[PDB]
Amino acid sequence: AATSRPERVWPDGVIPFVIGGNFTGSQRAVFRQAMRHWEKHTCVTFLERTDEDSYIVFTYRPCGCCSYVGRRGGGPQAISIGKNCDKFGIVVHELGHVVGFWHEHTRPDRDRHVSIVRENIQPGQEYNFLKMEPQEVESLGETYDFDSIMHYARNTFSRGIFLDTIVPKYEVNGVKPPIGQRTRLSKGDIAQARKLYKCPA
Ligand SMILES: COc1ccc(S(=O)(=O)N(Cc2ccc3c(c2)OCO3)[C@H](Cc2cccs2)C(=O)NO)cc1
Ligand SMILES: [Zn+2]
Ligand SMILES: [Zn+2]
Repeated sequence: AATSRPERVWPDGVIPFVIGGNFTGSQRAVFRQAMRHWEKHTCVTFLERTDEDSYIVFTYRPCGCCSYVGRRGGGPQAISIGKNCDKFGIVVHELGHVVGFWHEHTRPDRDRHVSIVRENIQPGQEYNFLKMEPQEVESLGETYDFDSIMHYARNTFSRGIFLDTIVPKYEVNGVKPPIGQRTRLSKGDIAQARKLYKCPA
């Protein structure tokens, strides 16, 4: 679900950042690990902010919606970390939003790939599952990525742990593909990010 908006691509892949106070050294290490992970697989770079108008601010706040997707023009944007959403994989995901990705399951073509089980969604949270409008996403010729760091789990925003809100429609290597990994950038995330930022081969 890569943004179609050219203004939302960070020029030259350069993303200035500020780490807010109140973070422990341990937490700051995770932020650096997450940023270096992006840097090591793509041409995106993170720079300590000096006088740039647009930059990201690691902010210590309760977990939940919402992040700005891509570069916000004319002011900073928060990347929010809380007690229960501070691990490497979650920060990598949030940096996915920063660079310009919406949630994978909201791709305009997602109905070919997953079913949404509406009756299992937490009332009021259905907006989490609405497709991006077709003009808001340019997938850059890349197929739907079940392994994406940006993909929800099977039971995200569900009425219960054992009730699925998202069910892949078909088998890959004999089984329905697992979704919602928060280990690392997928092969798909990297290929697509490289296209989005026009990274040198
Ligand atoms: C429409 O935009 C948003 C943006 C952010 C959020 S969120 O609540 O902050 N959250 C949803 C989430 C929780 C658990 C998950 C999941 C997605 O996938 C695997 O398991 C995550 C961050 C969090 C992790 C744990 C608690 S909150 C997210 O998508 N951030 O971008 C919700 C909606
Ligand atoms: Zn997210
Ligand atoms: Zn993708």
